[PDB]
Amino acid sequence: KEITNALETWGALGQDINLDIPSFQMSDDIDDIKWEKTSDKKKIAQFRKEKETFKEKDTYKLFKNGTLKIKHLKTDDQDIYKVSIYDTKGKNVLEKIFDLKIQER
Ligand SMILES: *[C@@H]1O[C@H](CO)[C@@H](O[C@@H]2O[C@H](CO)[C@@H](O[C@@H]3O[C@H](CO[C@H]4O[C@H](CO[C@H]5O[C@H](CO)[C@@H](O)[C@H](O)[C@@H]5O[C@H]5O[C@H](CO)[C@@H](O)[C@H](O)[C@@H]5O)[C@@H](O)[C@H](O[C@H]5O[C@H](CO)[C@@H](O)[C@H](O)[C@@H]5O)[C@@H]4O)[C@@H](O)[C@H](O[C@H]4O[C@H](CO)[C@@H](O)[C@H](O)[C@@H]4O[C@H]4O[C@H](CO)[C@@H](O)[C@H](O)[C@@H]4O)[C@@H]3O)[C@H](O)[C@H]2NC(C)=O)[C@H](O)[C@H]1NC(C)=O
Repeated sequence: KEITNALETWGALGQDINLDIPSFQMSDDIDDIKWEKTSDKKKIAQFRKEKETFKEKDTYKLFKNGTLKIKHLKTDDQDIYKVSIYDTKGKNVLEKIFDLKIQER
C-alpha cells in the first residue's frame, strides 16, 4: 500500500502547538535544520551553520533538538508543514511530512 509517513498533528483554537520531528539524536556530524510551509512551499524556519540561520518570530521557532514550535493556533494558524534536517554532507539524513489540524472537543 502506498501511503504517507506523516504525523497526525492536532491543536485547538487559541492555542500553541509544536512540531516534533526527531526519530534520533544526531549531534556530532549534523549541519542544517529546515522547516517549510508545505501548503505553499513557504520558508518558516532554517539552520545553515552559524553564518546564516533564521526564525522571523516565535510563531515559528527552530529548536536544538530540532522541533518546530508555533504560537497562536486558530483556524488561521492551522497549516501543513514538513521538516528536512540535513547533515554536513548536504544529504537529507532524515525527512518527514507534517500536518497541523484543529479539533472540536
Ligand atoms: C525540544 O525542546 C523544546 C524546548 O527547548 C521542548 O519544549 C518545552 O517542553 C517543556 C516540557 O517538556 C515545557 O516546559 C513546561 O513549562 C511549564 C511552565 O512554563 C511556564 O514557565 C516557564 C518558566 O518561567 C521562566 O520565566 C519566568 C519569568 O516570569 C521566571 O520567573 C522563571 O524563573 C523562568 O525563567 C527561566 O527561563 C528564562 C527563559 O525564558 C531564563 O531567562 C531564566 O534564566 C530561567 O532559566 C516559561 O519559560 C514558560 O514560557 C513559555 O511558554 C508560554 C506558554 O505556556 C509562552 O507564552 C512563552 O512565550 C514561553 O514560550 C511558561 O510561562 C511547566 O508547568 C511544565 O511542567 C510539567 O512538565 C514537567 C516535565 O515533564 C513536570 O516535571 C511537571 O510536574 C509538569 O507536569 C504536569 O503536566 C504534565 C502535562 O504536560 C502531566 O503529564 C503531569 O502529570 C503534570 O500534571 C513544563 O516544565 C516548555 O515550555 C517547552 N518549551 C520550551 C521553550 O522550553 C520540546 O518538548 C523538545 N522536543 C522533544 C521532541 O523533546
